[PDB]
Amino acid sequence: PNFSGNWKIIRSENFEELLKVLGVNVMLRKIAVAAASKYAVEIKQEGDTFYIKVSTTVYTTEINFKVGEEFEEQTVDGRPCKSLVKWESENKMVCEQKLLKGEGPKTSWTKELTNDGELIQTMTADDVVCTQVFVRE
Ligand SMILES: *C/C=C(C)/C=C/C=C(C)/C=C/C1=C(C)CCCC1(C)C
Repeated sequence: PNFSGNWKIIRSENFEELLKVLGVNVMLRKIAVAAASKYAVEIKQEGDTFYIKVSTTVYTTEINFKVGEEFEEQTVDGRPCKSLVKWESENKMVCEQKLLKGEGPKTSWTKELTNDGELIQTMTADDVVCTQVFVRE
């Protein structure tokens, strides 16, 4: 497939519950959920190599990886982790994360290109899954 594009969020579910599992207190949880309303994802994909830029109104960060090659990024609540992406199917990838320091919930994410031109991203902490849906700008 080709994940490349400028993606704008249209739907986000269970994000507060994910942040709660991660220990974020309620006021900052509500503020974070609001910020996810302007969540934008820019993807450049060349074969198995991905460049991903995640941005909100006031913050931007870049994730760079090749499928099957360990890299370092951060968890959803900002702790540094070692990550490894693999394909699950033609159009879906899954990333497993390992904390560099300390303990914490088991975290992962996925990206999927649907047949209807949507990008579905999920973020997981233990039993709670946040699902977010994007369309091309
Ligand atoms: C492939 C896509 C990835 C790894 C995206 C990761 C996105 C995040 C860790 C987003 C985090 C956010 C917050 C911590 C609060 C504000 C809203 C978000 C969703 C941008």
